[PDB]
Amino acid sequence: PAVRVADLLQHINQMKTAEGYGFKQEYESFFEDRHRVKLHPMLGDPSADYINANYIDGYHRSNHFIATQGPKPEMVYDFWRMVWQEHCSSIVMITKLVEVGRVKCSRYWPEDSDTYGDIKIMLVKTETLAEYVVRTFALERRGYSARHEVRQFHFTAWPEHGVPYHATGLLAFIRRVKASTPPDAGPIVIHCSAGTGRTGCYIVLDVMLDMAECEGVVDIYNCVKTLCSRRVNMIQTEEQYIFIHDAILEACL
Ligand SMILES: [Cl-]
Ligand SMILES: [Cl-]
Repeated sequence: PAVRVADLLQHINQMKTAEGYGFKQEYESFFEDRHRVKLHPMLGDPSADYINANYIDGYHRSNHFIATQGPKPEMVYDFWRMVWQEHCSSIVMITKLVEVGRVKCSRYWPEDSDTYGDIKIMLVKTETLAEYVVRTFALERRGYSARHEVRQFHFTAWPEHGVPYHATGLLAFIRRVKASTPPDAGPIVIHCSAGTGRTGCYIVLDVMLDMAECEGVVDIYNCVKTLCSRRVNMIQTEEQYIFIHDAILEACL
């Protein structure tokens, strides 16, 4: 059952009583391909695999996100080919390339320009802020007459160990991506690193922010439950589950 925005602080405090039992029980309850993004296969190896990406519904439209991993080098062409096919104009990346000295994602975009398969990609602008970067790319594809423009919103401030201490920076980032992504747009391609749960947190916040604005209620439990069925994009810790509540609370002031 959904929680009225007016009752959300009460709800959170009740879920925190008895040493946080309510959050623990609800998070653990989540634990015990139709929505795959289709790409036409290309002349190559008949045995070649295809990029794994899944559609996720948003509050206002179906297939609002494509959730995927940061592409391995052998999947970088299929990644940009999917961006092209889907007319994606916003990518969300929620990891540094390197965190605590460990490679979390390989750079899949040019510093200047490069060609991947039949797609030429040029970096046309970088906007660097304290907690995120906006990179603007132009794509050209052999046989096609016009550029396709893509913005990558790269959040750099997520702690390696846990959730952000305050939600304020992430909420500003989400607000920026929403304001930059037309209703005209294709799906938002979103990735982090394998098994961090950050993509799932972002998606739930994106959807619940819209639901709070439009209905004055939030239904985080059923949103996350739906997210289990759709992908390996699953909230990885009880702390993340609580943080989703703390972040929506802040956005509702
Ligand atoms: Cl294609
Ligand atoms: Cl980085």
